[PDB]
Amino acid sequence: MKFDPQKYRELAEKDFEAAWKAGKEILAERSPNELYPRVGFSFGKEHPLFATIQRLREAYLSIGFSEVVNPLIVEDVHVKKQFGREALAVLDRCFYLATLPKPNLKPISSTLTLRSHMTTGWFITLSHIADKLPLPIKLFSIDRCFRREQGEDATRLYTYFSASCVLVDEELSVDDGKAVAEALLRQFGFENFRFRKDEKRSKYYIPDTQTEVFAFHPKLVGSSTKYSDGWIEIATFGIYSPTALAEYDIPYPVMNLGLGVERLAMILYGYDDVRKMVYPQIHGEIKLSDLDIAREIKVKEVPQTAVGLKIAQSIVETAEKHASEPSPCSFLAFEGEMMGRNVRVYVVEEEENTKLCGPAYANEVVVYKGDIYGIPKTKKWRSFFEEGVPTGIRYIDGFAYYAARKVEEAAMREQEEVKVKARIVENLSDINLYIHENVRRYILWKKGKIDVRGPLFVTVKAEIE
Amino acid sequence: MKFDPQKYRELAEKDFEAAWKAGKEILAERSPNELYPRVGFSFGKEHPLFATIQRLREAYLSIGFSEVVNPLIVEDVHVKKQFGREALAVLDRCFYLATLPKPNVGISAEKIRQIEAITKREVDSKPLQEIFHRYKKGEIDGDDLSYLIAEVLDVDDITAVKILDEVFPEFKELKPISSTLTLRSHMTTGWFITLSHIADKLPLPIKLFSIDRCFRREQGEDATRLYTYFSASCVLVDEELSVDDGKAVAEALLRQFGFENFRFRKDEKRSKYYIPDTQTEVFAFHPKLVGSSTKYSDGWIEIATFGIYSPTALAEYDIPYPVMNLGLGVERLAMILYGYDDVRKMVYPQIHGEIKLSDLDIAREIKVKEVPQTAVGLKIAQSIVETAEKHASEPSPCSFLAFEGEMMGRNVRVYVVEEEENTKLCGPAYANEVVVYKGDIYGIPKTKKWRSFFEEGVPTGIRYIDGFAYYAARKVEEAAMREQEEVKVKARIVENLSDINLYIHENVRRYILWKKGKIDVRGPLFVTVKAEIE
Amino acid sequence: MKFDPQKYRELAEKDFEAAWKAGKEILAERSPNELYPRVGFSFGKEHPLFATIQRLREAYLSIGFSEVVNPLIVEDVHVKKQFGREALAVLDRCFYLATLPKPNLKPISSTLTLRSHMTTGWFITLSHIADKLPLPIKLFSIDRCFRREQGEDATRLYTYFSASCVLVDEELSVDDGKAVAEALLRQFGFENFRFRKDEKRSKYYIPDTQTEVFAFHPKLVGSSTKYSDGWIEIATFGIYSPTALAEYDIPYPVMNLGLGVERLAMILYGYDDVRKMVYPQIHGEIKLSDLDIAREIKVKEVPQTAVGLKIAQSIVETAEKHASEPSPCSFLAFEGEMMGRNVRVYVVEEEENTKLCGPAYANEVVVYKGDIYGIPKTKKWRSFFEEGVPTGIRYIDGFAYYAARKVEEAAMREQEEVKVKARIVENLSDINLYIHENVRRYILWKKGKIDVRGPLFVTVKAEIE
RNA sequence: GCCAGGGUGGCAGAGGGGCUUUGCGGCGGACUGCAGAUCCGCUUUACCCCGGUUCGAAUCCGGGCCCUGGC
Repeated sequence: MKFDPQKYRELAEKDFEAAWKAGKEILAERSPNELYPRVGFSFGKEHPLFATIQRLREAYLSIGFSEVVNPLIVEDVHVKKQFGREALAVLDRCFYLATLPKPNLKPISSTLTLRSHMTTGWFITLSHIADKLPLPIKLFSIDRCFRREQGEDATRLYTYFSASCVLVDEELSVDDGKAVAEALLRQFGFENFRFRKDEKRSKYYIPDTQTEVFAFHPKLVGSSTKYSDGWIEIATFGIYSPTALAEYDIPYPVMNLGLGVERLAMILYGYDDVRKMVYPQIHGEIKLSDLDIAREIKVKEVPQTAVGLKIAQSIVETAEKHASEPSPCSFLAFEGEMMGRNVRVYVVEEEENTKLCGPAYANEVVVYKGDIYGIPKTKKWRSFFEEGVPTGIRYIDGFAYYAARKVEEAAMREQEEVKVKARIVENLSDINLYIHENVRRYILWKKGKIDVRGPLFVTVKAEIE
Repeated sequence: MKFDPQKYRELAEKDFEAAWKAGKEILAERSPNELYPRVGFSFGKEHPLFATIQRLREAYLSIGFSEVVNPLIVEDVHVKKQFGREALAVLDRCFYLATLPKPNVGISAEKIRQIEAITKREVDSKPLQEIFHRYKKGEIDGDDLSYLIAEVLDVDDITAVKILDEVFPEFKELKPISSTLTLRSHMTTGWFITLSHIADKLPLPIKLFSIDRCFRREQGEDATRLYTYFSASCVLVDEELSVDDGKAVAEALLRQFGFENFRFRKDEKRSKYYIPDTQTEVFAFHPKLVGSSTKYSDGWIEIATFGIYSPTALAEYDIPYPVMNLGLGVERLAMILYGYDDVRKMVYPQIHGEIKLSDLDIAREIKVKEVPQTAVGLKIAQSIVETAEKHASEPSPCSFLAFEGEMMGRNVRVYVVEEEENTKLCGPAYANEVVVYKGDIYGIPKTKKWRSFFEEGVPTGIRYIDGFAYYAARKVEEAAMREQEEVKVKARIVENLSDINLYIHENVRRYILWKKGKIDVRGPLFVTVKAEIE
Repeated sequence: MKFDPQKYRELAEKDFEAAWKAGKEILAERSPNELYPRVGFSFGKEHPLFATIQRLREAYLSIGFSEVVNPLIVEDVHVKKQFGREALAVLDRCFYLATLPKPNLKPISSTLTLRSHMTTGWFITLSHIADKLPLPIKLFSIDRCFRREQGEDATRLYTYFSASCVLVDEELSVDDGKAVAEALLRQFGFENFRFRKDEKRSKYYIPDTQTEVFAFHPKLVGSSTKYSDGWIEIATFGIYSPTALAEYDIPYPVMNLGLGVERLAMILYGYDDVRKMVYPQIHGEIKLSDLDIAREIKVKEVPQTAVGLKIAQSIVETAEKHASEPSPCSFLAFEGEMMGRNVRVYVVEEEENTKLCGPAYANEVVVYKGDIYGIPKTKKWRSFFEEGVPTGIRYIDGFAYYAARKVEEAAMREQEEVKVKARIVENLSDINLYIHENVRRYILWKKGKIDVRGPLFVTVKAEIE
């Protein structure tokens, strides 16, 4: 609450310590569902694929390449100009575009295709500048490509991102490609590199320049994979063939290096399955932290008056010191007024030979590894309390709040007495607690469990006058 | 090299394979020092501290706080308006700003000055008692290129610097004089000031942050603490606030840095600028810390602290609303994120001897000293290695024509030979390769004995004969200039890189020494090359 | 509200158009203060100084320099080692550190100082590596420095940021410094550069290498300053003198370039005064957009029942079609029930020879240039309505809501009739609208004005039974 | 912060009022040697800082730091 500086100013002139202690007066008195962890801030989380793409942009810029957007939709003649004879074979892996013929049904294929690698687009782009800009020209682009690889999914996806670059200069060799790979890859934590000639020898690359790049990453040593030794194939490059360059009037050699983004991201963020990584929602990988679930556990009925609160608070108070006493037995917890009349609240047990409260009255609700537990703070359960996240709500706590608001309803109901007792807890409900239907569906989906049980056996009585 | 597009188009349209194969002509033939890993690209690295700060900026922004710059230099009265009597304990941990006073070329040093022969060094000029009085008025540092360059003649500080020393030992006396100005020991000292100008003129709630420097002495040591540090701080101003707002903020912030669980305890200090019982310490759990050798084996560490400003203190600046303040020590977070155990090594690696090159870096630094300056010379070298590889077992004596051709318009024939008898053309270590492994440079042969090195280190791709061959070719190449006719160069026992025509820049050599690394490049090369140039 | 897919599924199988139109049923019915622009999202805004610092880090990394942290607190002997004789003069501009002597008051100066430029720290840092790392060594650091320049503030501040770098190599010249400046500055939009020898010729730089850099920025041409021609002094560099390098055992020349951050930021974000830029709160530069202020304008009393709303809504409805009718005159606006009994709401005027509503009943509240206006939608005021931000709340709108909640209070009060009328509007209050005390203090501070006036003259009567 | 043993050259490790180890390492040179060695020459006379004792202290005494077996 807002306060007056003068008061505290002079009030502190008289007695500092008193002024200081007086300060608690400005603090807000929070009710159940407004207490941590039930209250919190949220924020967006980025996706591993796009984070990686952004890291790659930075890395290329770090070594001098300028960004470009290459043609994505292209006439199949371009693949013909680039692969030569081997072109028919290549086009098999591509997708062609088809359009519905404007009915004055059946789509009609055109001669347009989606690029299968960035290269199809690089030649077009280079044709307009390779002879008009100072050398060397260093361009890069991280964008989508489409491929019909076998037409499966267990091995590959239809669309993927290629983090690609081209280097145009008068004198080039396979060494420029090795230098670029190391400089790019070192920025991602790779420490050692090995290169081997790629057996396929594609016709758009000068014979024997097509190289496969292997890099070593410590993060992968001891990995539950064949990448256990730390090495993995991560990119490929080659020097474009004059046969292809010539079909675009490019007169200089061109070093092209391409790296598959999905694989890098998997390594950086620890994924084993590409699809689980880029499409987690679609592949049931949703996930909430224990702290998240704990925040969703709320008190259903809460006292609506400042009086109600201090009542539930008192109910709890006396049960924390007389849950032992033999029954029958009775105690007065609260005495005062609300809504216009005084009231007396009693914590009791009518049954013979037993204790006031059940042995589980002090059990606390705590989340651990996706499960919700109702347990006692015993050495037996320590690990749950220290590594999970306790709600700070006990069995009585949840009940008292219900009790209070219940007499509070009697007061406004014109009654004069109310009976509210609790016996055996079987779920969150029995303890005046709930979670939104979506979180419940979540926990089932994740095959989690809710174990909130126990002998509460606690009764409260009150008489309003 | 460049090529002709039209030519390639027309040859490719008819005979594709021929054109494709011919493409190799446009590639560059690289000399030894132009080959990977000897050539490379570089890039700058980020310092862990500043990296963390930028991430913290992004994290505070993502949760709705706006950036601010708070006062850093402040009168110590603010620590008093904020702590009350406890202030003295605080100020004893702070630094005060002291400054140097101006010297007096009068009164103090003039009654006993004009009572003696002032200056002799002839520069005479009229009494600049004024141009020297203005020094008690308003001056600076570069003002020296004034009362000299445009006074008693003499451009710049040629005689300006020295005229001072041997004429007025008065400047050499000066001693700094403290003031009441202090350097904030935590962001809080400055938040109050900043908040006094807006807590009541901006829409509530007000969410501001600042990640900046603070200063705080500690036992006068470095291994016990640092004099300056960064605090990633924030303030929340609203009508209703409780410790829960501090918790919610700590979690929303820390969760973005990989922490997953939090615990809060009351701070025994119970500092006066905070409402009693609100000063909380925050402990967080981070995976990277579990199983760690550190004192945080279980993954828990105290990462921040927060509280709610005492209305007693808010009043001193006329702030009418409660405010929550959370501070995070940046250095510690950086250590966790980038894996460091010692603050000092983390932020001051260069000064604390923590410099490092990777094996790959060292390999790149191993170059070939002597290299043929001719395209034919390179061919000559290539052929030497070639014939040396073909007839390395031929019993002694023996001889082989390695290369026959023209160089400088003077026919040449180079031979690989072995004079001595009872041995072979090439020594046993002729095919040894130079490889960098765990900081050392080794001259070794590919033997099951050294798999580890060739597999986990970085091969330079250069062998004893390769290095020697380049040396030789350059030699004959030189003779072919001295108008010579017969050249002979030999290699016997190898002691170091030098004996292989290999070298490393002097800084790299020192790095290796400093890191207690070694260079073991030895072995029996015993290879000879003879040339006849006409 | 949550709905059932099956219903809409089959319901759409019967008649799509009907299903579609039925969709409006799931939308939320928003009450006054929950309507745009009264509801919104916020987000953090970064400060120009720190944004610039971050752009500078990127720019240095873009050209190959690695980040470093240099010593900030230093023994004054280092300035002595670096400036030689000219050192006494330099120390005058520095700050020394003093500590309170632990009383078993008066601070005692030590021999420690704060660096006045990054250079004081570079030498220390370079001493440990210039002879142990491959050349060239390219380091940079953007951090704080302290200076007692004249001891004023109208010209300079005590602390500032230096965006600095060093380049260590065997062969260097003043040309390396020019190359670095252009590469760094081009990334900030500067297009042309001129260099002139700095007259001061500091002793830590090789004589005649200390250079001043001038750069041209189009953003500054036509600027209300002498920077009108587009040029401005933006940085300085030089090659460290062997005299100084030698005191640290550094055997190679070193190119050092430093650029003052505050000036760059001012240019990038358009500021004329350094202090107004880095300390806007302290120099009264707080600022809220019109849209922000509009959002803070809320309806004080709002009908608490769905019935109350449709009532206020109806009051408004009939006044929009009978504000003309001559008075005395009366109309029935609503008839139905709430809280347990039927009610009839009347919009009327008892006075003779006049109109039902005042001529200002339809005036709208709109914010423009920091001022709040109550005006009619007339060609005369068009520019205000098209360039400012209207609240969407008119004079009647604000009143009706009050009327409604007022009968709503009579219903629960057991009454049977209520009189609520409005005459002359003099402020936001008279129209059932308010703004939080801090926004009001804001508007006064910014010397803004509130002009909400006019003849409302509208009366409402109702009788609950 | 309270008990105790101590702080030596690049690394290692003896010793103990002035002369004084030593080993590794390293650097320069020599060697008819076909494998990772041989011989000669080599330092910055090394023992934290402030006082005290003394003709003289690294070695004796007091204090300030720094490492360790301890609460």
